[PDB]
Amino acid sequence: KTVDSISPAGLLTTPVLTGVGNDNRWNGQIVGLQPVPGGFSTCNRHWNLNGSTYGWSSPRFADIDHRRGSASYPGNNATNVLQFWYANAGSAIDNPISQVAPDGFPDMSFVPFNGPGIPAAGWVGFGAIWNSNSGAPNVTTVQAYELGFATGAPGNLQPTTNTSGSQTVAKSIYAVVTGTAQNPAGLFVMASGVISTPSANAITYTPQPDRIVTTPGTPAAAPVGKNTPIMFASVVRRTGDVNATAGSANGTQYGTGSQPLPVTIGLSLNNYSSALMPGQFFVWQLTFASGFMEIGLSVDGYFYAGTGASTTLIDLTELIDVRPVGPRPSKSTLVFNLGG
Amino acid sequence: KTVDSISPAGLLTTPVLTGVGNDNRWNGQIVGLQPVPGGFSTCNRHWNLNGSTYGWSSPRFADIDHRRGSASYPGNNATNVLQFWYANAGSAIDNPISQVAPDGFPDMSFVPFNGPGIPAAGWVGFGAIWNSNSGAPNVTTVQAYELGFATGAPGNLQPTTNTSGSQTVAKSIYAVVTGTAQNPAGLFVMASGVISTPSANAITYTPQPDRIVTTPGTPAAAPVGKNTPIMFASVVRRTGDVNATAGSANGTQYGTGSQPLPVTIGLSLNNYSSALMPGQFFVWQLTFASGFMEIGLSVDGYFYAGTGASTTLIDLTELIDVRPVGPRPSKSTLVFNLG
Repeated sequence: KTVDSISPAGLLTTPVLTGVGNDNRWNGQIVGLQPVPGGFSTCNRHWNLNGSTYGWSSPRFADIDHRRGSASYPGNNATNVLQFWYANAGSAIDNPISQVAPDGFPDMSFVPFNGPGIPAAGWVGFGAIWNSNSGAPNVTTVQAYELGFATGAPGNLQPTTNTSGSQTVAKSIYAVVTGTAQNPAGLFVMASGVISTPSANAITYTPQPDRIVTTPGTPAAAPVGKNTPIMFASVVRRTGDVNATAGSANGTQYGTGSQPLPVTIGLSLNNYSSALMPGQFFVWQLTFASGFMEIGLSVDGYFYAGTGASTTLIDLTELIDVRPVGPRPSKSTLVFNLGG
Repeated sequence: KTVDSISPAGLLTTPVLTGVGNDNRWNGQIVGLQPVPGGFSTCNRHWNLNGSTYGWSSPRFADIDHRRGSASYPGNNATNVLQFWYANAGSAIDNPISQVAPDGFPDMSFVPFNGPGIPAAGWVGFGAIWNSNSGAPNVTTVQAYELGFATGAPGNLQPTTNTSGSQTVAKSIYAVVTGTAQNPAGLFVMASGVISTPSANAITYTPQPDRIVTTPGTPAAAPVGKNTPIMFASVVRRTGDVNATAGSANGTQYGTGSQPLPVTIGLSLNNYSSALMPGQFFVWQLTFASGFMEIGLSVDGYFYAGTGASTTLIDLTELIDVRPVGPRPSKSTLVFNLG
């Protein structure tokens, strides 16, 4: 009957920002929005307004499991080494969405480090290596592993930007008493991750806009007018300091994803090809305790705020309620009557 | 709309059963419902019709962290041992809900084991040890640890049924070449969990109703008439076999939880004290490809189905849509028209 479509209004409600709500990279609670000027690209769990995506990783933090790929360890002695596993891009047969990666693989560029030094930034997760042919894993290798994308493995390792021509790498950061080198081998890494750090302090918000890998054919965020794109922050645990409660003893680490997961779940099923007229964005109205803000949502899944050329984190501590408004064009500047 | 709170027909819709929507113990898709004859009692992430919880563990799979608790190891040599951590039930000062357990600690009674033989079922997790006083975690000890509740540690370790008068315990299932013995020590365990199985063929759904720990003062699910309580299964990986896929090469392990997590997320905020008159349940109508089954939701937060005295797992593969019905009393028997 009549308009047999759904407006994109009820998926982003009041308790998505001051309560429950998680990111696309870690399953961390959203405490901030931080703008970036210049743009960024994310395509992992980023769903556009149609029923499609450009990437792997169905919206769920379950598991990373890969079966075929080569393993190695350096040194002539098979005692207290760093296990290094590699596969090429396009060998993931088990993933029904995209062949370029196993489901849940982090889309960051590998940093080249060697020796006993803990690497700065990155993506580490707890996991183990398992043999093929009705797999039972080896007992004497369970460790934290840093995964990512490289070129020229296992020799001169360089970070990669584009997924085409790249190869997925997985190097342990801690010592392990056994190292295998069998050609059929795989990984089993939990989906939720932490950030590896040399000492405490606070590196930067991770990722930076330039380190994020993109597949070919990805839509990029661009600042239109005085509006600029935002990125959702979450307080995540680190390896240099396990007790990273949001209090004293330096600023806690912030990890940033692209869009809220509730939005990814509620967008995946429905088609919104006519629900928002291109050239505009759908705008919500956040009301704090001492101000208010307008937040937009385009045809590509990106979120906009009219901060301009500022890189300051905006805290949803005093946020109370949101409210739908409708479509509004991109030439109109979203308001920035904040508490300051 | 400020008073006279709404009926809960919106928290359970059609994509919960055949799409997104996870469990309470594990983060997996709900592949079926299984009826337990006799009843059960889960009080970890359980919220009633009135908004209240009787227990710890806020509804989010984050991580498990503690600061106070002692670590020890057997053997005269500090090489290839099994670490042994314990703390008493009540030292969770940082927990703002209740003191009796740290946040995210599973409600599994401890299965006592000794030696290279891995235990039968349980809750293991990839984790590490860490020391207090601005201390980072130790590099050389990261392993899979099984967690639980014991009595009489570190001597004769016994499984525990009641949460009161107990102590939380954690020990490694594999070998690690180092052990620490400081009095202040703590865990860091990922919140997602798996089940350690020795031979791993068909086995048994975990946890059983005789293995779930309970806080004192819990409400207990009872079969009223022909309606039995049900409990939602999911596919969970095992330590013996990484490929725990729903296909060929052996039947799968079904990990079971009390109520779905979108239901707990939508019901941890709203209050439904006047929405449903007690003594009845809010019944829906699931429509499969060849039949229909009615599922009721009581005031305790439990789910009821009229399957009878059967332990057959009902597969949600052909389920299409869910239409709400509303309030219906406990004397009425739910239908079980199945193909």
